[PDB]
Amino acid sequence: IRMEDIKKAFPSHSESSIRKRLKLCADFKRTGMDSNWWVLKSDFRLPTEEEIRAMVSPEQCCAYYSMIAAEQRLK
DNA sequence: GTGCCCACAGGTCTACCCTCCAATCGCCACTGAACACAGCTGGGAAAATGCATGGTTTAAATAGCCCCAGCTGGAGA
Repeated sequence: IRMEDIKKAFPSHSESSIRKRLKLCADFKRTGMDSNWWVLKSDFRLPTEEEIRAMVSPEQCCAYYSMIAAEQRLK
């Protein structure tokens, strides 16, 4: 993957925060091939679709959106 | 060898838990009040005792009256 795809999706995320999830599972290849890409580690098993669905629920996303909208209105 | 990133450590702030203090309620102990029972006093009722005007016998000074009772004369056998 590329880092600025994630920086386009989450632009409020700073340094450490946005790349602490790239710290694990990914490694910054910059030499020869795959240069300036974050390749997936060969020992890392990418989680299946049901595990990724079990990570975050849509209702948690709605609760987070309610929190940040109320944060804006109060601010 | 200078900008810039990630990781680890430290500090601060928030949350939860435990401890202490205060307040309230309940129970027990003591005090006060009320009710009930007993005793003493006072009043009323009943019973018992102390009554009073009649009588009484003792004459006698009288006198009318009245039953009876002798009793003696008269009559009959």
